[PDB]
Amino acid sequence: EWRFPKSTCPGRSLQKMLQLNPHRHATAGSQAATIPNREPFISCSQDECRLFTLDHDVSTPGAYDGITWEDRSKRRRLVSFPLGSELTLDNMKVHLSGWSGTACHDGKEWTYATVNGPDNSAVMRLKYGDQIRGSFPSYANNILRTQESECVCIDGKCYIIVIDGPAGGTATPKVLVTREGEVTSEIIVTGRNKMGEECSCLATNRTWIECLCRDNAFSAKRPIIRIDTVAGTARGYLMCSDTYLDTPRPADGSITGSCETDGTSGGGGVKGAFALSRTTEATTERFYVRTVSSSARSGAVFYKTTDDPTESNNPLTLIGTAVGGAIPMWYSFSFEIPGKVCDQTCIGLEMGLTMGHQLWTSNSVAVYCVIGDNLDWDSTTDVVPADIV
Amino acid sequence: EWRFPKSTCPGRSLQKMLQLNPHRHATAGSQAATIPNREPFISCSQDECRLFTLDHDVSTPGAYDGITWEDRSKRRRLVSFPLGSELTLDNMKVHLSGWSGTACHDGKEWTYATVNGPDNSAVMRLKYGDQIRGSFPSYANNILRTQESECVCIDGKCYIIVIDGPAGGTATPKVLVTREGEVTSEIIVTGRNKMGEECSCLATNRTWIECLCRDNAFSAKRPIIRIDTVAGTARGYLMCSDTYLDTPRPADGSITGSCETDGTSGGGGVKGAFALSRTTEATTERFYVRTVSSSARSGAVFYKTTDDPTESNNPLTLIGTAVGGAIPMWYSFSFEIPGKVCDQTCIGLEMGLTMGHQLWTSNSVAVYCVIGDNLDWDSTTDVVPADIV
Amino acid sequence: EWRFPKSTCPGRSLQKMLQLNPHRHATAGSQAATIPNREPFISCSQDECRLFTLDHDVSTPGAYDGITWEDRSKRRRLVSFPLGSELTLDNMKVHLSGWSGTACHDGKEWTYATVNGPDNSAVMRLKYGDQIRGSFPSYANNILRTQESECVCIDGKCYIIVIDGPAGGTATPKVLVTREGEVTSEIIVTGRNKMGEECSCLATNRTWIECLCRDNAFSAKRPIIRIDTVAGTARGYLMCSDTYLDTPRPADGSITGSCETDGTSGGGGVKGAFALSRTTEATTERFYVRTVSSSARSGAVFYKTTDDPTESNNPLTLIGTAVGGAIPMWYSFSFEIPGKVCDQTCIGLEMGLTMGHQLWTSNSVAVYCVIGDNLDWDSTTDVVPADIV
Amino acid sequence: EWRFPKSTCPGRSLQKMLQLNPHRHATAGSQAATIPNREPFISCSQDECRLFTLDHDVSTPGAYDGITWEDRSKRRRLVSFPLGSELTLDNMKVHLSGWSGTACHDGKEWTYATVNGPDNSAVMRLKYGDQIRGSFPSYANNILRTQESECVCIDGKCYIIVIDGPAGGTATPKVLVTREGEVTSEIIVTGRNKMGEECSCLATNRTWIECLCRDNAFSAKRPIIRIDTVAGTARGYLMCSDTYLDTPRPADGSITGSCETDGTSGGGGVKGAFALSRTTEATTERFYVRTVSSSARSGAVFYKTTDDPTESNNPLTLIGTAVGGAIPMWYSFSFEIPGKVCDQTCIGLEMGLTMGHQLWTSNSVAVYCVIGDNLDWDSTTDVVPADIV
Ligand SMILES: CC(=O)N[C@H]1[C@H]([C@H](O)[C@H](O)CO)OC(C(=O)O)=C[C@@H]1NC(=N)N
Ligand SMILES: CC(=O)N[C@H]1[C@H]([C@H](O)[C@H](O)CO)OC(C(=O)O)=C[C@@H]1NC(=N)N
Ligand SMILES: CC(=O)N[C@H]1[C@H]([C@H](O)[C@H](O)CO)OC(C(=O)O)=C[C@@H]1NC(=N)N
Ligand SMILES: CC(=O)N[C@H]1[C@H]([C@H](O)[C@H](O)CO)OC(C(=O)O)=C[C@@H]1NC(=N)N
Ligand SMILES: *[C@@H]1O[C@H](CO)[C@@H](O)[C@H](O)[C@H]1NC(C)=O
Ligand SMILES: *[C@@H]1O[C@H](CO)[C@@H](O)[C@H](O)[C@H]1NC(C)=O
Ligand SMILES: *[C@@H]1O[C@H](CO)[C@@H](O)[C@H](O)[C@H]1NC(C)=O
Ligand SMILES: *[C@@H]1O[C@H](CO)[C@@H](O)[C@H](O)[C@H]1NC(C)=O
Ligand SMILES: [Ca+2]
Ligand SMILES: [Ca+2]
Ligand SMILES: [Ca+2]
Ligand SMILES: [Ca+2]
Repeated sequence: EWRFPKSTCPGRSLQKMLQLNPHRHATAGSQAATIPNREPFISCSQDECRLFTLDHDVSTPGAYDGITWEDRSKRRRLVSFPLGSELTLDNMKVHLSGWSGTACHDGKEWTYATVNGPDNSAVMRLKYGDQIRGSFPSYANNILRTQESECVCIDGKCYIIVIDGPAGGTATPKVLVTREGEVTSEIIVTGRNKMGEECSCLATNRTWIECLCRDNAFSAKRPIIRIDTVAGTARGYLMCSDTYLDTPRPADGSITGSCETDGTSGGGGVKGAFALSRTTEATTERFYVRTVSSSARSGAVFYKTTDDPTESNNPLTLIGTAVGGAIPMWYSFSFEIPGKVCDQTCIGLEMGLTMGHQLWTSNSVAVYCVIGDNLDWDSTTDVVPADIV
Repeated sequence: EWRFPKSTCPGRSLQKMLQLNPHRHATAGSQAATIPNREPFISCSQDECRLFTLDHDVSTPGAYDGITWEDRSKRRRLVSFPLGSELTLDNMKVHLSGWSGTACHDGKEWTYATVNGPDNSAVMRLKYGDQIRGSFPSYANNILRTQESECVCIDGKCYIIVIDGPAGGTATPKVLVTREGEVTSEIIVTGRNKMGEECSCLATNRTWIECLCRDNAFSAKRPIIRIDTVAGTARGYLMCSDTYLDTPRPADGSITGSCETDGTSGGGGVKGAFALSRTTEATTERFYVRTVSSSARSGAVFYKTTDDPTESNNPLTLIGTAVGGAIPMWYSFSFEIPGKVCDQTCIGLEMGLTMGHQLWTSNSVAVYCVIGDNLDWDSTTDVVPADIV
Repeated sequence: EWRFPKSTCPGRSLQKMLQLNPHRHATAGSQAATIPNREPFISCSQDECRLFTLDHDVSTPGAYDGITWEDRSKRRRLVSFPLGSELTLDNMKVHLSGWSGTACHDGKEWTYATVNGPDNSAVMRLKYGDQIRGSFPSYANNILRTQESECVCIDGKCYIIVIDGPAGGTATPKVLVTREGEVTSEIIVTGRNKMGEECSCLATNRTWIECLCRDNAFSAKRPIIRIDTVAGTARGYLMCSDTYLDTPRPADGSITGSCETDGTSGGGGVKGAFALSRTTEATTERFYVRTVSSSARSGAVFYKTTDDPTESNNPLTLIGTAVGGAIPMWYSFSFEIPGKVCDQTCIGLEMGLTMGHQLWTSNSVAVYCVIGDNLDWDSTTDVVPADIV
Repeated sequence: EWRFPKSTCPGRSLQKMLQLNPHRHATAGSQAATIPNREPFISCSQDECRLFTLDHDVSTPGAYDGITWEDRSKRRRLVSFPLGSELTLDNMKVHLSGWSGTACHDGKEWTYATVNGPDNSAVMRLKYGDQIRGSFPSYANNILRTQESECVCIDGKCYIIVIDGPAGGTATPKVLVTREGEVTSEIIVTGRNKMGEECSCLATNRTWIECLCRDNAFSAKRPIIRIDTVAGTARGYLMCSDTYLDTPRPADGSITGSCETDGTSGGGGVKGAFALSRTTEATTERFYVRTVSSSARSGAVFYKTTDDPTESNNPLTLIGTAVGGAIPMWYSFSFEIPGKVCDQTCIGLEMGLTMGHQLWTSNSVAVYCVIGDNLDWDSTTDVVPADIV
């Protein structure tokens, strides 16, 4: 009936699943209406996985596709594609207008959520199946926004992290608890709770959820939020590892002080992601990604650890380079593929494609999952934005 | 088994669901065969919602798409798209030839209905699943025509409003009662019954239906038709509110006389729409739309009331502007999304796009549903018809 | 379980269902890969109807589409589209290579059949679901060929009419009886059996089938074949009505002699069609089509009769003109839409489109079904082949 | 429940099913995004058959499609199409990145497998439904590679042949045994086991599998591998027939020595295929293909035999020419269509299309299945690569 976390399929590394690269098909002579997009993620039911993303109400090639750099507009929508369908106009399914999104399947129906509206009075609407069942208005009136990756559903309840407030200062996250799309509860995040954008969330055992977030203002360490679904509580932490996962970031281990010390830099950031191995009682291994560059959104390197990331300052263990340092790599996202016997967690990579500042912008999506013993291959796009018609 | 009205999901305002905007993809360089269309509406089964519309047997760009301004021809068909699919040639499904349409799902099968034929001897055909099960010929031999929005099915019977007669004079509506597409009964509309085109209809409780119509000849007040499905009767009224909902219209409250007094103007009009909150016994709130302009089809403003619209001349309560006054806005339509626990009513807006008189004509469709506490955002198209190839 | 004929939904005329017109989308500026085709027909399961046709392994516009006039080649295939999908490359489903075809659903699985091979040694292959279960080689080694419309399945057995032999002389038809695609029996057609191409077949009651065919060599009267599925016998007749249904044809009633007298002309012909009303015991009304012109394939006129067409020379009763005489109209085909409570028979019209002799050739398909009391409207294409890119 | 081999539908020859030819639609004026590809094959579940192939992350026409000659890159993916859908961008479904592939359905879920990674450290990943359940790293670190045709699933276990090692020397094949995508066992191939690439495999009775392979280094005779699924053993043989099936090859019967003697030539080769008739206990007839030319990959000729191909040096019996000798014909592949009453085996032909060395490269796929008594027709492409835009 209801979705719930199982023990994960055994795996000791990350290996490539597939890649979607729609703008390979937007060159001279081509015959495709491709969908430029940003903030992609993947979410799955027991029947099918789907690639979700935020579009701009336009295809490429096309005269209007110059707006695709914008973060927020009346044009953007949360859309999705069956996973493995290329990202073309006829394959696209529109779910909700809005410019920040999340989605997750509870075992019976999809929940889709987007934020729509002006910056100072936006509203999250939650769609359950075909009906808008939930509505959650901005509480700090400064760009209400959510995960840009899948939410987590356990035992008929879904858990969504939202944040509202300045990009350059304190902004308090909230855990929304939904039931058939209705917001039935808000959970206050205690502990280290002054930031936490764009969380990538995965269940760590049968009843707990762990989210890896972005602190855009205070620290190059990523915030971590843990949710106890039985107690209905949430606590924020700062990831303690010397291997800082945000971009931009200082040299590894150079932040002086306790685990929860911000550091002197910390402005700016990017959505990050992780994967894991777990039994029904505990997570036994974690897998992390960060950029190759400590200053630009370029490259992707995988790491792993068997320590608790909220307690240990130990450096992470290098897995290898999944995207070379010369290749733009922007957001990454966590997701889980449910199975009848075991679950599997994965990391998707937003390989960015752009003609430049305030010009055409989109991506290619590469997917790696927890399986095997060594990284198999790195990913490239072989798309030159200059070649896009 | 059979569809029947449930209590609606709680909601105190209208908030945006999604928007379809196919002709964003018909610009120079684009690679899409988009479907120009008019009189769109949405109807849902428990499985899926669908966007229905009347096409012209052509795509845009294309050499033949200059006929898309015509109301009636041998080219038009009732077609549909899964809701959320963009309106392209490969996504389209053709149901019936004809130039006035409606459709509704009874819980087991779709009923589709169109009027086909010459102006003076048209015929409504009703398709149930894959078979044409019903046929209803013109009774006044002057453009038989129907709702251009979904019909209402209760307990295995579907209710369709048709009208026949002059656009500028008395034309008597009829309620057709269908069972598996067969017209089993005609219900005579008593009361105020001299006009009533293009009705948008919703169940007001377990057994009654209310339709909001267009009087093209006599009044800027909209006619309202109520159907008692148990008694098998229908009665027409004139909406009494000072906030007149048709276009063109005089200043609010300036019509002198009783609730049912026409007023001195009243020629012309446009299809209108409403939404509601209801329990199984009674409607508890109504939501209305009208244009911003009192003379042109431009803009869309939402209103609400807890009064009976056939009894109260009280002004409606402003919700806010859903489409700015500088933006063409033509038809609007009511529809209902059925759910397993509650139903939800919505209003769709036909945001018109045209190069001018007897030139290319189509639209974008924005959808708002009853949910939340304040209007979230207004809608735009950002399509300039001059840019369409 | 198994498909079997029910009493037909009540109806006293033919009225338009829909029309497919893919080459409206093949004009300058258009963005569609349309499928040029000939010999279309429709066949239905209880789930969906499908438009079948014979393609040429090409789309229009395209450099190779000049071969679309050919009757037989290694390029042609039996393909199909969900009924209501427009005839584009991405909507097409390929079933079998070959240049003469038929298909019918027995209640459990589709049977598809085509003839493939050279003129002097062609082979019919029969596909049941996904497997080729049947094979029937040419028996006269002179263009084995079949109905170009749906076969008829009763009680798990399907009935297919095939013919082999000269187009200008005696060619003996055979009734093939199939079970899960395997040819289990050949039925010898007795009586008037020297011709009978391209039969359109419908059940006339619970256990009998009637086929309306084309005599390409001897007569402007159409041959009729009746099959008794219980006895497993078939007998050929000549339609006796003064209203001769083939093209070309002499003036009505001018053939002198008995019902089975050929007449002095009779060379050439075209596939024809009929529809009917029936109970479980007997057919009570028949509906026929023929061209407007007695010499060219142009126009379509509907007729009806309550007489036995193998016994009565009475003229048929005019219903009206479904396609005007200035409009090319080639093949027509019979088909039946099964229902849970009643069945419905229909006639489809191949409205031909061509640039001329040995040039680009395709069609538009208009569908009329037995319902109502008067013909609703005639059909046009509004496609000028000169405009096709 | 689980898939297992049944007796095959009776048939004594090979006859054409269908052909897919997407690049007929890539000519001047055409409107299709076609998918250039190589190493196609077909695999079926009880619900549907699917055409699998290895793409290049590009469509034709398009600026990037010049890489389509490459064997291995970071661009290639195992993709599939419902069998009968033409090979266009919107019809394509991406399963796994990689440049050597196989897939097979066990009765419950699809298993997909590809090899990804650099030549010296590639990794096979196995996807079961939506999850990557298996991982198998290169064991000789010299281009791990697999069948390029469907694997065989019996009683919940699937059997995949892999090889690793030099293309010009000894390379040891391994039989991988999978259960829900997990590699549970490796079976050592005994006997003649120094080569065996690109095996086409079919069950020969209820419990045994026979694979027809390519020896790229030692012999023009094809290796044959038999798997006993009950004992869990595999043994390699050399096909003994004087009618040598590989290309290039010496004159028939001119290899001097025993059945297992290599011969003095033997360098180079091509993937080959066979089909069969079987009961639940034994194979009763085998059908083989080879090229017309003994030196180039051109043409296709069918043969048959009732002898054991590992024991008899008897020449095979000619069936006839399926593709004329002037037409390029590259890989061929075995596959089986499961049925409820009987199974059917088939051979697909990769009819190659290329502009030349290190230029655009793709194919057309023709399918022949075991049915009937004589070959019905040969196949052509009528695609001139010079005409491709
Ligand atoms: C709601 C919103 O606009 N979110 C922004 C996000 C945001 O600016 C930062 O996290 C600071 O708050 O940054 C960026 C980014 O690329 O850094 C993309 C996101 N765009 C979208 N999700 N449409
Ligand atoms: C059957 C028919 O032609 N209905 C007309 C409708 C009609 O003219 C008026 O209501 C007056 O009767 O007006 C208009 C309109 O835009 O005002 C569109 C509709 N077009 C279509 N439904 N095709
Ligand atoms: C097998 C075959 O070629 N059948 C022909 C058919 C035939 O020539 C006549 O009936 C005389 O035998 O005529 C014509 C026609 O338009 O008259 C189309 C059919 N074309 C196809 N079914 N491909
Ligand atoms: C893994 C790999 O590259 N396999 C090659 C294959 C291989 O080179 C030979 O068998 C020698 O080992 O040959 C060829 C070929 O056309 O001969 C295509 C295959 N290409 C692909 N399967 N992508
Ligand atoms: C999951 O982990 C948390 C934190 O360690 C623990 O409190 C909880 O009991 C665990 N749940 C189960 C079902 O073991
Ligand atoms: C619905 O409302 C009508 C009008 O007020 C009323 O007559 C009828 O009884 C109501 N139906 C139910 C089931 O309460
Ligand atoms: C169908 O009609 C035929 C011919 O009139 C007749 O012989 C047969 O009995 C009828 N079948 C049934 C079931 O009535
Ligand atoms: C299948 O054939 C093999 C080899 O001849 C034989 O050993 C085995 O017993 C056969 N299986 C069955 C089920 O007959
Ligand atoms: Ca930061
Ligand atoms: Ca009015
Ligand atoms: Ca004739
Ligand atoms: Ca060799």
